[PDB]
Amino acid sequence: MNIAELYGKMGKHSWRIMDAIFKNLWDYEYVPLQLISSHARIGEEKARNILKYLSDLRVVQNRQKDYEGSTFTFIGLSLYSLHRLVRSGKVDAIGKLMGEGKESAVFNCYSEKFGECVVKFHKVGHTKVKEFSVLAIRSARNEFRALQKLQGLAVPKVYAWEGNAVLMELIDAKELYRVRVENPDEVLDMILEEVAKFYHRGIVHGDLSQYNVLVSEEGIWIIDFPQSVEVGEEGWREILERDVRNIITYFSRTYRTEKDINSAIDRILQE
Ligand SMILES: Nc1ncnc2c1ncn2[C@@H]1O[C@H](COP(=O)(O)OP(=O)(O)OP(=O)(O)O)[C@@H](O)[C@H]1O
Ligand SMILES: [Mn+2]
Ligand SMILES: [Mn+2]
Repeated sequence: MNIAELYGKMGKHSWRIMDAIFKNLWDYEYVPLQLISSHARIGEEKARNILKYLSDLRVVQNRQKDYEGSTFTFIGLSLYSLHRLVRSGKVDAIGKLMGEGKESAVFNCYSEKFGECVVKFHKVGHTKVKEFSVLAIRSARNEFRALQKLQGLAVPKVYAWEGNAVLMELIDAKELYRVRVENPDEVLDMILEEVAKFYHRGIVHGDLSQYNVLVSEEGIWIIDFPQSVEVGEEGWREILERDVRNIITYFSRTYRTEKDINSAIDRILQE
């Protein structure tokens, strides 16, 4: 279904059931029916009926293998997170899907307070044994905190975070990947200067690339922070080096810009 239509099918008991799942995600991936029922203050038979219908609408996934338990689907977690944004008065209407990939779905929306914005719903974690709701939620929260810390720099203004959703400014600009520039050396230098300012604020982007820089005749913006780290966190320096190396390499291949990677890293790091 489309997200606005899905929202309109939800009654107050539906939201209560979703609240109950959300508040127990830290303890269980599949929240047991008994806990959903007791938290929602809804009888178990009724609770089960609501969860069946929510599964039919692709909002929850129910499993029975070891016990009767439920969790959100991506659609469901996004819907619930949207509901939190609406209830907090930060969003008035969800609008059209802007784009969706393996990592997120980004929707247009309108806010009386914030104007025409975007809400980005996080699909995946961006995190130990090296071999999903709490991880998508952690991605959203980390992105929100990074954007807060960087306010006043060339990033979107950030407005709210709930669940897997981050509400922020719509940037009218396209990915660098898609835009041929005639002053590539200047554009690269502006990106590197922004990286330096992030670092001064104690933030490393962690996925700097041609897909995460937006450009217009007006300037550049940098987006996409769920994988960001604080300076001091394990591997932060190598992660920063990678950001600098990757963006320089992009410019090297695309424009044959000559920029020394080691010097660029050292300049950033010294002050
Ligand atoms: N504030 C915004 N303004 C305009 N377009 C945006 C904005 N945020 C995201 N987009 C568009 O949506 C696309 C996907 O967003 P983004 O790169 O932030 O996340 P992602 O890589 O899909 O997922 P994740 O959050 O897990 O990294 C962007 O490449 C961009 O084109
Ligand atoms: Mn991205
Ligand atoms: Mn990403």
